[PDB]
Amino acid sequence: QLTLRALERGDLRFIHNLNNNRNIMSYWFEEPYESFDELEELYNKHIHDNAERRFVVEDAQKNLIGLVELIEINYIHRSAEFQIIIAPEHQGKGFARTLINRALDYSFTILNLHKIYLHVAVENPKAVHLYEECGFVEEGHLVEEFFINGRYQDVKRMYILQSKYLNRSE
Amino acid sequence: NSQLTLRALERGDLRFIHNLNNNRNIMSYWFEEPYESFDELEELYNKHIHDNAERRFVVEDAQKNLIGLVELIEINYIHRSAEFQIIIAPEHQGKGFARTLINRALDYSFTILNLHKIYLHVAVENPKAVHLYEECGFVEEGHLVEEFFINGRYQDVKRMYILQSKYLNR
Amino acid sequence: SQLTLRALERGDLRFIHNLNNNRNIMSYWFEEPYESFDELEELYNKHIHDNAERRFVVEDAQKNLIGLVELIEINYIHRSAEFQIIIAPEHQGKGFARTLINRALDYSFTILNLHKIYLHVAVENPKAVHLYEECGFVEEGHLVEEFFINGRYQDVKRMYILQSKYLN
Amino acid sequence: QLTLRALERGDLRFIHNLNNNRNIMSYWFEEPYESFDELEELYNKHIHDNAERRFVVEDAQKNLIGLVELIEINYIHRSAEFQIIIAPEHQGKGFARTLINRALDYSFTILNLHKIYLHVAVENPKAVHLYEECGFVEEGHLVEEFFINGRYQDVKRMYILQSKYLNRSE
Amino acid sequence: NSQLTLRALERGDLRFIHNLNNNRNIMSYWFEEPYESFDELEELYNKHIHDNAERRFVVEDAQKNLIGLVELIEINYIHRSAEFQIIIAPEHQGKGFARTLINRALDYSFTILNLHKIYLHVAVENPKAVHLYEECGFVEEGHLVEEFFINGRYQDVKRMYILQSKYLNR
Amino acid sequence: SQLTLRALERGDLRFIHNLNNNRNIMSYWFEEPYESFDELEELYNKHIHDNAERRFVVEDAQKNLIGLVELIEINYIHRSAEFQIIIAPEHQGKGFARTLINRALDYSFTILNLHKIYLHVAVENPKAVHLYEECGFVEEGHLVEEFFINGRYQDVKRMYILQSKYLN
Amino acid sequence: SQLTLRALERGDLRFIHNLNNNRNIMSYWFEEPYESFDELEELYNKHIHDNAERRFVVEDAQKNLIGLVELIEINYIHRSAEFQIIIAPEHQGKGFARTLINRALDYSFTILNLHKIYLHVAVENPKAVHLYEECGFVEEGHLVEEFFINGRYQDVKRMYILQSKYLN
Amino acid sequence: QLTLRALERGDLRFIHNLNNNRNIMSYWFEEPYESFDELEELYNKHIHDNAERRFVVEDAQKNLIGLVELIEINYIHRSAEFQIIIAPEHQGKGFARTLINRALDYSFTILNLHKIYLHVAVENPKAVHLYEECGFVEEGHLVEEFFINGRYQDVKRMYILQSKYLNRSE
Amino acid sequence: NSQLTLRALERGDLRFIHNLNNNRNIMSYWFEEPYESFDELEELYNKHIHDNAERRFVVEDAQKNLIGLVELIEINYIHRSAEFQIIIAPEHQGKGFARTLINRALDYSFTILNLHKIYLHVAVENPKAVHLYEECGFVEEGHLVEEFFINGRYQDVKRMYILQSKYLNR
Amino acid sequence: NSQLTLRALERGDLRFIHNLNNNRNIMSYWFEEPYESFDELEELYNKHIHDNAERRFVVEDAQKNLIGLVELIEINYIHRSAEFQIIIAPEHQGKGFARTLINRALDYSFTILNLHKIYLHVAVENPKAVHLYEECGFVEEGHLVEEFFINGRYQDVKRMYILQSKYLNR
Amino acid sequence: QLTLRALERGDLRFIHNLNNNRNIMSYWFEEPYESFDELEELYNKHIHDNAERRFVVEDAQKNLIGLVELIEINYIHRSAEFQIIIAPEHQGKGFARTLINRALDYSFTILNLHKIYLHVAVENPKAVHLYEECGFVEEGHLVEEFFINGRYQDVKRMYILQSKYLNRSE
Amino acid sequence: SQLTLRALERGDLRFIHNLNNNRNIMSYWFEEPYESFDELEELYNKHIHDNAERRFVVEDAQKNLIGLVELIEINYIHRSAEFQIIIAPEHQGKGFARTLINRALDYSFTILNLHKIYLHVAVENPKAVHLYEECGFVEEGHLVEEFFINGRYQDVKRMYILQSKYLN
Repeated sequence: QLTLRALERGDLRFIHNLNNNRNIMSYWFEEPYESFDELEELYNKHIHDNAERRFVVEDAQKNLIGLVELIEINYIHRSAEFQIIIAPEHQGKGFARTLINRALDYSFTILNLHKIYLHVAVENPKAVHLYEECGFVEEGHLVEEFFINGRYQDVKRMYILQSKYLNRSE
Repeated sequence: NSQLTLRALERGDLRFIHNLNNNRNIMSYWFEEPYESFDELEELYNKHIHDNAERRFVVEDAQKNLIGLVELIEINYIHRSAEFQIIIAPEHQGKGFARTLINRALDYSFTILNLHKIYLHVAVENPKAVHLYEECGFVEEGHLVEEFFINGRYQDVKRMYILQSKYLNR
Repeated sequence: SQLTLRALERGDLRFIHNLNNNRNIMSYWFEEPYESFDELEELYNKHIHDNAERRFVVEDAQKNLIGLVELIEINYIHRSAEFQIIIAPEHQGKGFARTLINRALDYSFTILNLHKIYLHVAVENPKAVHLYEECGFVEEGHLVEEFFINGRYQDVKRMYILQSKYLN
Repeated sequence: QLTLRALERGDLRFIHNLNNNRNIMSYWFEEPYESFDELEELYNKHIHDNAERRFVVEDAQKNLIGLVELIEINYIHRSAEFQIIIAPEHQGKGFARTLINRALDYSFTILNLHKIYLHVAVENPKAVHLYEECGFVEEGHLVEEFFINGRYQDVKRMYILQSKYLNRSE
Repeated sequence: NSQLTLRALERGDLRFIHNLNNNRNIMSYWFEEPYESFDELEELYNKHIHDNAERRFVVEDAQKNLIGLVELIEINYIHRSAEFQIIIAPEHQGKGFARTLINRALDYSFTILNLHKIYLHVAVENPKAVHLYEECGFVEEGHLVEEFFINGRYQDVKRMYILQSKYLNR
Repeated sequence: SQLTLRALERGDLRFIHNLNNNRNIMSYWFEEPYESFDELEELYNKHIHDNAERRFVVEDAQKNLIGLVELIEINYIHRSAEFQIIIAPEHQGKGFARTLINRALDYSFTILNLHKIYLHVAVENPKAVHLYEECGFVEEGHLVEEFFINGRYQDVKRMYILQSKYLN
Repeated sequence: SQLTLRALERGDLRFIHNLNNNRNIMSYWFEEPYESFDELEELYNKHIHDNAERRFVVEDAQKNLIGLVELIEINYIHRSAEFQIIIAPEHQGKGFARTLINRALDYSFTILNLHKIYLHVAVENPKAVHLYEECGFVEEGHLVEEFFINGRYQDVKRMYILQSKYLN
Repeated sequence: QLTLRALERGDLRFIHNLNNNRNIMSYWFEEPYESFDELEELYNKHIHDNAERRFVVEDAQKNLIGLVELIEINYIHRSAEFQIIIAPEHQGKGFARTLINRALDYSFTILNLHKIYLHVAVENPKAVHLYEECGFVEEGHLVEEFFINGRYQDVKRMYILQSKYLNRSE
Repeated sequence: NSQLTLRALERGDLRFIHNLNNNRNIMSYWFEEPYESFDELEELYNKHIHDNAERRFVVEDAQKNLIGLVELIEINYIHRSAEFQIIIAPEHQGKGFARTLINRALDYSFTILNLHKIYLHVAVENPKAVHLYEECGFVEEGHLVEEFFINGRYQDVKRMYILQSKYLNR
Repeated sequence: NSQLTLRALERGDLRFIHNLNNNRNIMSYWFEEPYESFDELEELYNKHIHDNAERRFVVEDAQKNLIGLVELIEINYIHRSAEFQIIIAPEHQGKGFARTLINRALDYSFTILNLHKIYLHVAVENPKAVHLYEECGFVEEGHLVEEFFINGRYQDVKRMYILQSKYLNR
Repeated sequence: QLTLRALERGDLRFIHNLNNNRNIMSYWFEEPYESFDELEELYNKHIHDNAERRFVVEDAQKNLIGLVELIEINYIHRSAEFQIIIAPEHQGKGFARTLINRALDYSFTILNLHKIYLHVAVENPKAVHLYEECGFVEEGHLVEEFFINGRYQDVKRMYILQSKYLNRSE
Repeated sequence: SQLTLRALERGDLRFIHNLNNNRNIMSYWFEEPYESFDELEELYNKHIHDNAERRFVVEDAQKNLIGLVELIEINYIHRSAEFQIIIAPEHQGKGFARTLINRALDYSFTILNLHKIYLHVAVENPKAVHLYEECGFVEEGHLVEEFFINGRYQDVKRMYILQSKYLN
């Protein structure tokens, strides 16, 4: 029912709505302020940037569900950072797992990447637990890495390798 | 009330800004000349899209009525300071929104941008405003003599400041 | 009262264009009465950010465009500017000139903080001269054969008023 | 009833029609071929060119009657070339004289020019005669100056001075 | 018939040209590849707006139906020569317009542009066309061997010419 | 017959976009199935005048977009080009592939005057290989672990046909 | 005689720069005495083709740079221009001013075909005023508190001469 | 013996030396890091910027002594910020006073400014005292305004008016 | 003599041109203002590098001494006409080079550019020059009244012409 | 020793950087590919002149010998963090400069830029370096698994950090 | 002893000398006028133009002997125009034949062209004869194709095919 | 040992130019031997930041330029690149080819982390083919009439080696 597709210009109002939402951006450690012009101009600037892939998640009705991105793609080290957002209106519906899996499938069976990592707030243990269930393993506990909502917070860095993903049921 | 919200300034809000920027009574509070063509306004908006040294906000109520403006300018990333300025449109002055909005600006400055100090300038001839700022935590650090030419004469302004530690400590 | 001075905007350019191509009106400003809309618009674009001028349009209560007021050659050091005004032909004789000259001086002296405002007026327009004298302007020059207008060289008066005089 | 006004972008379809008419352009010794793009691009290029003035002739109904141009305006020598066209549909109505006079009035009472000259085909003696009646005097008979409709033709160069025009009835 | 007219190519005629330019049967007469996107067509039209070395015409009948094309290219202003090429759209071939249109091109070339020589190339394998050109005054000056690759093989073309003096002398 | 090959146009880009983001279809061309419309359009603009390629779309009698045919890496000296084709999923199995491969060869050999046309096809797609052999192509290479596709390196056949063979 | 007026050139800009940063000299032109060489040079580049001005340098017999003469705000319709001159401090008092003012008028009236030349001179410089009167200029204005100079507003005379008067 | 002159391109190596000196830049609350390219490119960018005047101080030998700048020149309010530096090699020679006076003379008798202000570290009381002796008066004590050498410091804002300066001995 | 040669103007010849262009006595013969900075000269040279409507020549003797200039301007490729203008430097006037150089210009115009008509303008007040042009084949076709303002008054000029057929026929 | 100094990278230092950047043994410490043409180096230097997110330093001794490099990168002005990286040229390794230089970088970061956190990455296979960083105050916060491909295999790195409060507190 | 090599920027003074020589350019039907700037600017413009190859001929001493060009290279028709020049100082030394052969060898064994053609003045029968001896055959006699030295002249078009060249001694 | 591979620099372009215009040398790369220095330099400028290639020059102990090694068409997903090499004519036969091919593979496999390196070699150059086989390359294609060289179409071998094989 859910599909990942490349981000398009017609999706920018949806992204704009998410990029200005303080609750949502706190999951990405980003400042929740971005005019449509800043957004669109940065989109235009990165059209041909091969170090990133930005996806939009749609359901059968073509409703915009969320965002999935692979960024800082390095083609010597074969690594990238994965990040995801599910719009407020669609959270708690169980979609996260399916989407994490789609992103790993893209990273490992299409982009031929070796390693995917992410960052998650230590204070968000249920997100940590979900990522662990999806195969990610903690490789770091970054101390006071990000200033979020009035104080410095710690985050976990978690990763998964291509060989582990491609072969786990073998 | 608490159904007031701060959000990033957008191009669709420029007619509202143009109307405030050409109002002699409103612009005197910012020590600015009340003349700005829409083209100057807009071209300056375009120029500063990616300028990280400022954050411009519009204030709306629950019905999406534009209430006023809030700006954090001269943001300095070594000294961690910025100047705060605010305008409440004529039709909304005196309703009790000022303190809420000052508090939202401080919240943004101190819990999101992680700044150390916020300062403002206010006419000595507006002692009710000086008073309100004091009750909101600001303290006079300067009485600038004949700093600005406004409505036919040189006027004095108070410079007032509040620190992050004071704001977050209660 | 209900006459208002406001910044010139792009939507007012058709009205400016009509005045700029009117020979009778441009004669008061010593200017050639020919200007395509493209020339007008392109110059307007060129000067959006030019701090040396302020162009205003005058509107009444019904938003009808009344005329035009401009402060040009604004000088940063000497604190002087030239003033010029046009009242659309249909709105003349209604006594608006005096109110508008006064608004321009108020803007110059209470907002831009200028020291001196001067203007040029044809010697052959003694009613305008008399009107400027009533508003506080004084002759400081009689410029001989300064401009070629309708076939001959003509004289103009230069007149001025200072901030100290106006603010009292 | 007739008026001269500056040429405008909205008049270009009318001009285009004249610039592609072989009968009409033969009076200006011009090739009757010009795409709308060439026309418009040259118009854009000369917007600020002070060496020319191009006028359109309208009647009370705002119908486009003809064209009048002053070109090669030289501000040391104080001279310019005058040329005129009356659309086919409006020829023989007696308008030519009034328009020649308006052009001289513009040249001599507005632009302060000293001399206006023109060129007319020797084989167009009725045009020569009209110009003479309007005060122009022959100062040259240019031999095989222009190739027109299959052969080289001679043209008269005719002129009038500012002093003669301004003072003739004095 | 004589109600056919030649006029400058305009942007609004480009869909008609695109249709001829992508027709294998039509483009073989000009020894050109029958592939041209509308964007290539149009961008090349834009590039050559001010190119004085060519004149492109469209042919219309009294009802404004587009009949074909006539081009004078490689116009050389020292040697006074140009190449003539023509296309009559499929639906209008065989109606007797060809001779009229050839004559109009020659008229333009010789009575307006004042050229000395017009030449063309025509497939040796189209002897009826060679014949028609001869009756219109053209004379063979070359038989170019395996000059063009067309429909799978190298073909020969005749080069034919006519001079201004011959055309204007009767 | 009523299938036609014609130059790719701007109005056909939504159809190309749909194929370019389809994983199943791009797998046949060894290409990543991700391309925003802006990237597609901007590249199209970039290559308008690039003589080294010819991109065609295939249409039926009703103007329905059938697929895509491309001749790329056209070389000026060696007179070679790579051929590639896609038939939209709904139009496959209708036997159009053979007609279209033939149109592409006709264009390459009777119009562009090329000497050699080659293509790449997955070794794991022996029906496509068989189809190319029937149209006159012959294997000249078996490229080992040439492309990473759906999680592993795969082999492809390189196949070619010459102008002399086709024109007889 | 052996004083010559010629077009300002790039190689003369160091000499102009020295005058432009001299407070005593720029006081005669009512101008701020601060101008980096880059500002000077960039403005010079900007105005290469500006027909509204003519800038000349004055040289003696030995090619020594004597001063500067300029005709500015040249108007196409009214046939007027403002004249201004500077004589380097070491070359003043040698009686060159009169010869040079005359060369400037000759250029204005016998070459540019202008109708009127005007200038501004400080009221507090009555020797310059007297010198201009001797060369045919006449006062047409006494401009009140026109320029801020060395700490206070000062008055200047506007003076003019016409082509008809000079050519007789 | 000392002279103020406009900053020139040939003075930039001297300025570069000062802009990278930690002791010197601490007096201006600036970060002591600036490549020659950043310096020169910013110089090029501000050549025509009328909101500043930058002077170099030379002695009779044309040795580079120091820097004096008037910045943030506002032409409605008629104010500017004054700042000065004396190269390490020339400090304690008594030059400061003469230069402060030259800068005020420029500001008040040439630029026609109404007010000149400055900032000085509270922890630099001997500089404060010098400025007071030269006529400046404290109008502010800015609390933790600048992060300097490991901590936030307070600075005095001090000013002098045109009327006081022009008339003091009258 | 016949060891004089005409060649294309080059950048290395610009100091020589600048010297003629700033000479009042030399420029009066071309009815041009004698003021041109080297930068205007050179930038105009740069602008017209590819301008096919003119041909500028310098004249040298056997020792490479620069003798003067010859220009063919306003070259029109339909009408086949151009204006000829010449300058012989002061030190070389009166030596008998003028006729040779006029003849070389005509040769270039008629045997190389294939023009039909060459014309020039010459001051009525220089009858010796008018005479020389007549002996070189030119014939008066116009006496332009008060055409140019030169040295304080409006002057008349003769317009003279010669045709290709006349020049090549002997 | 303490006669080592840190200063901004300049264009004249680029040959020195090019030599380090093309050294396989040196670049392995930064997990970077050891290939960079001088033109790539320089054009990237030009591009980042005004990039406030980095500070690049060269290290010199008293005689002006270039010792190595120190960089503070990914400077984030909300989170107050940056990555520290260092290179000591081959000829100077093992002399005891490393600790001094680490201390200078920390001093710059914490007493000038006012940052909150400095982190680095170091090869797990270089335990002597890990040890030295620990003695300089850094603490491991991550052990990144197969993070970088270096010399034929995927290697692990430690991520280590130090906070401003810890550094300034003694 | 002779070699063909690509034209280089250092060869342009040699080419300039030839392009301004009337005797030499008459062999190419070109106007003998070209400033160094026009030459160099056109060279810069065509650096990447694949439709031409321009060669310079050098001997063992690296003396510049002549020019050989292949132009209008068409890659569908596989044809090009060949043209050659031997400097005056090196004519009549027998080099022409060797160079014609080198050019054919390049065209047929390197560029893989099908046909090479040229143009030669009918009035230059010894050049015609040389080309015939080198294998070229007349395919056209173009009537009054070029205006050269005062009149229209005829030229031969001559060609040779790849198959004939590659196989003649087989 | 003392042969070294390093990034191509601007100062090495005269040496590249000499090889690029040598017919005998460019024949090994199937390239037209004509390239002005301006074309070479302008392309070099164009590709400064192109991540899809790495061009190296080979130097000996005395800094003498030995030859050239290039890795081109580097692909980000498939982890493949084409390898090509030239040894200056005076330095051939000294046995340097083997050492250099090995350096290129080391760079490709231990630094760029590529999976596959392939090359093309003329079938009519069996000594080069034998040399590549000795260095671990294996034929995966015999491309028929792929390139037009010295007057006729010629065949080339495509050969490859994988990272797993080289790293063992």
